[PDB]
Amino acid sequence: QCYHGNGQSYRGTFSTTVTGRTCQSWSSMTPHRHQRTPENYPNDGLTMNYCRNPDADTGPWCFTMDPSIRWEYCALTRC
Ligand SMILES: O=C(O)CCC1CCNCC1
Repeated sequence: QCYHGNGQSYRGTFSTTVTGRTCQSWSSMTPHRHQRTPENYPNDGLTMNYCRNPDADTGPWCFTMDPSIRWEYCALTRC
């Protein structure tokens, strides 16, 4: 599955990182405490634990459910 451009506007349901880790939900502070929440960023599609690029990175990403890995890019290709 692919994303367009830098993935900022990707709104798909992929939730797996490039190392096979599972994305943390954006609204959750567990395991990673963060500020990129749908409450703060209501228009970036920060739904469940779906891969997103709300901060002008270069591809969709997420905080990971591994407490030792803050975040990773998602295992998506560029369209
Ligand atoms: O630690 C955080 O809150 C975010 C770290 C990076 C998330 C991926 N894009 C660059 C910043």
